[PDB]
Amino acid sequence: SRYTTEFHELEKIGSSVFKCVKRLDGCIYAIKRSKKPSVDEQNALREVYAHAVLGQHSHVVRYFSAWAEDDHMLIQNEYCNGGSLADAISENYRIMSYFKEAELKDLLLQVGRGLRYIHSMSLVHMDIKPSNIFISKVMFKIGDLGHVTRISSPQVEEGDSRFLANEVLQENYTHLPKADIFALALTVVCAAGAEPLPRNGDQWHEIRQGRLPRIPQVLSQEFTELLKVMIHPDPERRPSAMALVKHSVL
Ligand SMILES: CN(C)CCCOc1cc2c(cc1O)c1c3c(c(-c4ccccc4Cl)cc1n2C)C(=O)NC3=O
Ligand SMILES: [Cl-]
Repeated sequence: SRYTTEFHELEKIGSSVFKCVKRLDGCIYAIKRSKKPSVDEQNALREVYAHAVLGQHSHVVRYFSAWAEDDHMLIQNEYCNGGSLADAISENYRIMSYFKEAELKDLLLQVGRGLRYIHSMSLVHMDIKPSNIFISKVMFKIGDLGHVTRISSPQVEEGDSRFLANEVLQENYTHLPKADIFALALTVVCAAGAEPLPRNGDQWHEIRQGRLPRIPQVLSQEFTELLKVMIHPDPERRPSAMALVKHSVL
C-alpha cells in the first residue's frame, strides 16, 4: 500500500488522522484515512477539490496529495504542530488564562485573511469552529474542508450547530459568506474564555438575536462592537471578510 510504503506513521492525532514522516522527503504530514464511500462520495470529493484550489494561502492548511486504496480514502496535508484552537482554548479554560485582546485580534485577523482567500475563490467553508483551526509568530490556519461548498450552492451541509447562523438553519443561502463570519466571531468568543456554546434551546436562540455570550475579561468597546456586528441577525449587516481584514479595530 502507498500509505505504508511512502510514510512512517508516528502517532494517531485524531479520531482517523495520523502524524506521518514521508520517507523520501523527511517531512511530517497530517494524513486523514477515512473509509471510501453516491452523495457521500461527492461530499468526500468536494473536500479534495476544495483543498486542491486552496493551497496557496498561509492561513489555510496546505494540501499535498490525496489517493484511494482499499476501501479507504487518504488526504495528506500540512502538519500543524500546535494542535487545534479547541485544545488551546480548553487548556486556557483549566488555567483561567485566556487569549488577551491583542491575541484575539491576531486570531481574528489571521483567520479573517483565510476566509477572505476562501471567499475570493467563490467558496464558503461552512464549518468554522476552534477544532477546525490549527496552530503552527503563532500561525492560525483554517483546516477541515469537509463542508466547503461554492458560494451560490442551492444545497448546503450545515456545520456544527454551536457555530451555525440561523439563516443557514432556515435554509436561506443567499449570503453564505456571512455564515463563516458569524462562526468566526463565536470562535473568537470561545478563545476569549466563554463557556461552552449551546447547541439548541433558549441560549442558542438568544445568540442568534445578536447577543454575544459572556466573556470573562474586559475588552475594548470597539472590539466588542465588531464581534457583535459579526453575529448580527441580519447577515447583510455582518462585515465581509475583506471588510474585516481592513477594519480599523484590527
Ligand atoms: C494536545 N494537542 C496540543 C496536540 C495533539 C493533537 O495534535 C494535532 C491534531 C490534529 C492535527 C494537528 C495536530 O497537531 C491535524 C491537522 C489536520 C487535520 C485534518 C482535518 C480534516 C481533514 C484532514 C486533516 Cl489531515 C486534523 C488534525 N488533527 C486531528 C490538517 O489538515 N493539518 C493538521 O495539522
Ligand atoms: Cl470546537
